[PDB]
Amino acid sequence: EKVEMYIKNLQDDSYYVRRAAAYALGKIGDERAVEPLIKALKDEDAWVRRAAADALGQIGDERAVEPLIKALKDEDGWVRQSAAVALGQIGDERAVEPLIKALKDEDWFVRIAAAFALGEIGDERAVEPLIKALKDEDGWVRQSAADALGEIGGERVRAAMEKLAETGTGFARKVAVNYLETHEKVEMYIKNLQDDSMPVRYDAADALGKIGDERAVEPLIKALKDEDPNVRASAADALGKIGDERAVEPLIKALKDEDGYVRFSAALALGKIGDERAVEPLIKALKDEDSRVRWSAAYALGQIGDERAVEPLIKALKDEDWQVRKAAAVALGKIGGERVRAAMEKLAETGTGFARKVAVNYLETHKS
Ligand code: NA
Repeated sequence: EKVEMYIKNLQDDSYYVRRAAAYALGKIGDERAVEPLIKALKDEDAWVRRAAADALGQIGDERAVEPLIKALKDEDGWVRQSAAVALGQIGDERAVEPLIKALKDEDWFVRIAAAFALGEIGDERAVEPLIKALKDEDGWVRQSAADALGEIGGERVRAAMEKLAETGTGFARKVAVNYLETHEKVEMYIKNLQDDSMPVRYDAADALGKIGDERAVEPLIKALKDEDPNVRASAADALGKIGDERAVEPLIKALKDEDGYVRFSAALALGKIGDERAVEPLIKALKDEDSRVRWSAAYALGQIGDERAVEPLIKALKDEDWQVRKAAAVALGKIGGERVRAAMEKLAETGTGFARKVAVNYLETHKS
């Protein structure tokens, strides 16, 4: 209930309250705040855009990716840097080619952020550009590419480190020689899913989801029954990104978890998967104790597009929570059947307040 003031305060005329919203959404915000924070990225204030990138990466939702890739071409250097670090933290491979370009950014601190990003994604296409980055004019940029080659650490790395220790000059040489003096991936993380330490399990689920390999499905389904709810919810998100339809049934079981964040993550995942069998259980999740879960239920039913949620969403237009209503209105928009039209005209004439207001609007939008 702190979140919704900030979400609304994201479109406020004042540029001082936009900043405090974005700032706070960086600390508190969750998946509900990405579509708004994605819009915040188009602001006039560079502080609002920056803080919005900062938060999108902290939230870590894949929808922020094509937007943050455009924010990499922002006029403000510190907004470019935020966009780079955020793509870093989301771990989506589509950022790699444009993060490589940012590796030659006019500003030193942007190059550092691009190097770090490329390190954290661990895609191998960055190894050569990263190796070329060791000869950058700025020592700190060179140092950041060193650390990013370390993070990736493939055989492509060791290959380039050998060639450099054999042949290179200056810092690049120093780095390669030290590399030698001190010294596939999916399978390591699947094993880490079964680790005793909780952070190792969590990070494993995080990792497998970003990687997106279908190997990880059956082990992540198992992590849905994890001791710890943070791990439980990470494995659900990861299953959502992977998109493998084998998680559908065990995800429907996560819709009845003790933890609200696991339930929330399970529903968002089922909408991404888009399988019809989530419709019934998601409909029953629009009546949840938790206003986040009720939101995710509407959103996912939006993604799925099945007409059996029309009236449960109409009902959801009168939810106590503001943005659950907003989500249900969006969802009826996506579905958009001949059914939805007829429901909306009834609601135009007989509705009250918010539900009436969006029933009127829907009808205005769908005319030509
Ligand atoms: Na900022």
